[PDB]
Amino acid sequence: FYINSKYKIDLDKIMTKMKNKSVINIDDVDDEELLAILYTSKQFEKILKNNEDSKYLENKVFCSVFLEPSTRTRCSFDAAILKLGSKVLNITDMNSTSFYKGETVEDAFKILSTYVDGIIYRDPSKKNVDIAVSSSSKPIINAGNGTGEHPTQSLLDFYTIHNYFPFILDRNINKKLNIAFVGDLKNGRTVHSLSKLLSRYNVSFNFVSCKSLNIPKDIVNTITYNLKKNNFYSDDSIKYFDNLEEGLEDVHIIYMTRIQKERFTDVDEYNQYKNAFILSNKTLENTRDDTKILHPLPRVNEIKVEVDSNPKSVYFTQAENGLYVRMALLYLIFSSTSSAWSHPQF
Amino acid sequence: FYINSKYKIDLDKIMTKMKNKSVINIDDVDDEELLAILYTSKQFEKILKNNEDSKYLENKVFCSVFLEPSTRTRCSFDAAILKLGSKVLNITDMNSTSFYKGETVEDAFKILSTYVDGIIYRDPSKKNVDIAVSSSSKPIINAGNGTGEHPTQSLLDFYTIHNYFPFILDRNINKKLNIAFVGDLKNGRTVHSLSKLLSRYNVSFNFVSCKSLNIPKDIVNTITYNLKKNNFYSDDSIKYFDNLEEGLEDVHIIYMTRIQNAFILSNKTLENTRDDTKILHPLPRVNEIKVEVDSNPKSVYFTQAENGLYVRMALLYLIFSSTSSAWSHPQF
Amino acid sequence: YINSKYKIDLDKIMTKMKNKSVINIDDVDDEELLAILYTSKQFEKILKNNEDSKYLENKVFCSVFLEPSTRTRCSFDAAILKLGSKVLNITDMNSTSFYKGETVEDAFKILSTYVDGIIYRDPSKKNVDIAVSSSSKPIINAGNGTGEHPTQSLLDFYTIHNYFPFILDRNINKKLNIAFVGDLKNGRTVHSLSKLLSRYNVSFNFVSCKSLNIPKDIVNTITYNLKKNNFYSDDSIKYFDNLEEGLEDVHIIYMTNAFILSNKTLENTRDDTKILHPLPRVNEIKVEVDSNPKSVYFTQAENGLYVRMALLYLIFSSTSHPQF
Ligand SMILES: NCCCc1ccccc1
Ligand SMILES: NCCCc1ccccc1
Ligand SMILES: NCCCc1ccccc1
Ligand code: NA
Repeated sequence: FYINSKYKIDLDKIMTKMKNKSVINIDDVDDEELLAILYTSKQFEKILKNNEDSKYLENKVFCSVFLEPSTRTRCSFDAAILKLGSKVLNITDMNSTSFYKGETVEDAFKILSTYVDGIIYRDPSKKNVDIAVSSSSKPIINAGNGTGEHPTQSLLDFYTIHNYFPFILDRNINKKLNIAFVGDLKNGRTVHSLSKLLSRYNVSFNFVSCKSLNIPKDIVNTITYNLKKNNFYSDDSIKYFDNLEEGLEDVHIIYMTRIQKERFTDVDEYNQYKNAFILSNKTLENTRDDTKILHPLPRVNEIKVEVDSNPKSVYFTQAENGLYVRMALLYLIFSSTSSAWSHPQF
Repeated sequence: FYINSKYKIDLDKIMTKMKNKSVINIDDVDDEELLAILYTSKQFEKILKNNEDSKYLENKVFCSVFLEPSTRTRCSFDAAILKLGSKVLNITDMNSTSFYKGETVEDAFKILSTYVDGIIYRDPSKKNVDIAVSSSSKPIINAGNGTGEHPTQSLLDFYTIHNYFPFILDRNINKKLNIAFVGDLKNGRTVHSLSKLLSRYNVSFNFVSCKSLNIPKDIVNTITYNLKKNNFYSDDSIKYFDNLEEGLEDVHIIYMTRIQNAFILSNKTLENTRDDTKILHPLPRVNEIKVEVDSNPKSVYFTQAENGLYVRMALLYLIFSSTSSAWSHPQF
Repeated sequence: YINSKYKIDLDKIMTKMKNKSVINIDDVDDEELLAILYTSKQFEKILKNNEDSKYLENKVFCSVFLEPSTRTRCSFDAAILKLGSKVLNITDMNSTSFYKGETVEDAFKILSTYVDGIIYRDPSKKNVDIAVSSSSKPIINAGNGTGEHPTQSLLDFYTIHNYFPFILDRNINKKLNIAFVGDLKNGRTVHSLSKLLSRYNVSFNFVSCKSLNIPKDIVNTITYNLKKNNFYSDDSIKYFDNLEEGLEDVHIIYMTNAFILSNKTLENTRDDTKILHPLPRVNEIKVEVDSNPKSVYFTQAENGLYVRMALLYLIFSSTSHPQF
């Protein structure tokens, strides 16, 4: 097994280590696990795009527990399970209060855990996902909590970037990736998580925002510590801009965030913020020719429909890639055992 | 090697044309396709009634999107998918506003379309289903919208009628089917759709209604155009009545509707009908049909609802099958 | 096919259980209870050894839950899916909004044409019986407001039989002593289990604050059933208002404030005592007990998987049996 046809992947060895691992945080994924996820993820991409058998995990039964509406993420996990050939029982359209009708998180996960092979859990509370992990006799995949932990979003963001700039794996001092994060860097937690993971590689960061909504010093410290550990830190590593014109020069990746209306003092600030950072074909004319545009979605006005037609636009391929990356993670974690002949290979 | 009464079906040829067809409107189904749906539909009826292997479409993953409560139709589509051996992901008990959460229908179907092989979509908005079809990289089956497009209801209504009156396929000047539509002909959109399909054959129509609630001239014109194309139109093709005793004489089919005291079906009302008369109702009923009639052999509305399973299985098989061989098709 | 001592004709018992509807624990006779316990154990051992569990593929069920009972719903879904079958779900609706002015008769006459069987939970007693008379397919009652909950009763019994297998023997010399603690008036899981336990050689301690004691209705049924098997005595049914007396010489404690279970309260019970609770608990059992080896309430919940798989297998199969 090979990735970038350069890095050799012992999926037997890496699956033995990943067996029944719970994935709460992007920090629960090390270098060799990230390689295994990217290789396996690509095999699912190529098998599904060629209309081939995808049933690499058949005999499993999951429970999906979504205690807030996040239909896109929920359907993405259901599709991955179902396309792998396994089965799922769904708990949706409930919250914390209505689902845990008094009963403790501990008791609830101790019970449900005896019914199934694993649990997909989305809950705005960060408390609950950690209680779930300590009470469950089965692996949990965090599909998102209010600490901004969303490992599969982070994983799928990375897979998308690696697809166009495979050198980001190399940790080569001469092959640096430059990325701009645009919009609400304070509340865009998908930025926080992806930044942390990108930070493990040779990466420079443009943080494009309007003071009130800047990246937290929290995440800048983590980025800095991680670049220093790999001797990729310089005074050029992290740059700050309040405008696209400067923000978007010499970056391989533009990652747009949600600018939600509920986040300003009024609709005054909002429309003066939205339309400031709105992405046009005009805004993109002075970017690199190889620039790729990511957005975790849903996009509202952040990106005008005209950009969907620009070849540098890949946000929908990004969403699509979530299927392959969730299939890969499930296969690696829940596969009963490993022989080499069993593994997805196109 | 595939026949419906006496007409030979090239199911291979018809499936090549139907592959990844989106079915929004009854008019998306032509003669050859309607025959394929009726043959396939009958095969599933006979396979399920004899407790036989049903799994003619495994390996497929669907999304069902119901943005209004339509539990019976939803369960019917889920049962068809599951009994064919495929799998489905459900989005229900949400509305337009609460599901799209401000995001565009275009974006939503462009994404969901990448997760699955096909989408079942029910939405009161007619706008949304057509946007979904233009934005989706996969086939859509309309499970109902507020334009009164409901192709599988129309298809299942037709399968039920053909089951008792197979001559409706013959387009024989001497073998005419007479049907009475009773109740709210203005708002009963299942009448509108079925009329349009029946209209392609040798059929006479009794439209039995209130005053405020008669069939719209829109539908009468479509019936007339379609009868004229096959030279089955006469001044006796379309008749109007305000009462059952006249409404229900010499009609092979009675099709009752949701009439939200004068258009109530009794055993008494049915004494003046033909012996071979069959009674349809898309359901749910309230008082339009008295529980008495559920015991009358002419009553087939529950077999009709049952037939929804076989017809939705047939349509999913014909659209989503990833096949090459005649031998692989249901042939029990 | 044996339970060590009793030989089971699973072929013969499945022929009689085929397409049986299960509403009430009284719909299950001796032979059927044996088949459910044998089959239940086979699925326990197959799942604990990570073996193929797909003994009922090719079926499609509908699950209709018209009140929140998420644990019970998920338990049934897991059983169906682990058997290899499929299910279509109707949940997070109630009676009013589900039967949108349409009759239960029409609803079940239609839905029953779409699927091989129906799991139905509804607080109304009326509705489950209408559903059974109007359905062309078998119904499993997952709970109604008459306190009929056969699979809870079945799973309670399997749990007890697991530690005290002699409860099957109807041996005058091998008696099981059980204490039911808490709200015996409203705890309908007590009523149903009492009725089933009553068919065997069992003595009952009813521990409550009087206002909430077991209804005379249930005591009469316990007495009729003990008399039919000549296990009734003046010691068959005792009443207490306190644990220290309540919990002496009882093989089973079944929990449903002086009725709160501590490690302290458990010190003067038998060494073989096992603690059941249908769950969810609040304070009736302190988290400290969850660490006591007598504590088996979570194994009990777990056993609901094996027992619902067994019941679905026995009713909907068309037959090679689960073994080993
Ligand atoms: N909150 C928006 C949900 C719409 C959607 C569902 C599944 C996939 C893509 C979009
Ligand atoms: N709100 C009406 C639901 C009744 C019904 C459910 C499923 C199938 C047939 C009828
Ligand atoms: N009383 C809250 C229900 C929580 C639960 C869900 C599924 C399985 C077990 C418990
Ligand atoms: Na499902």
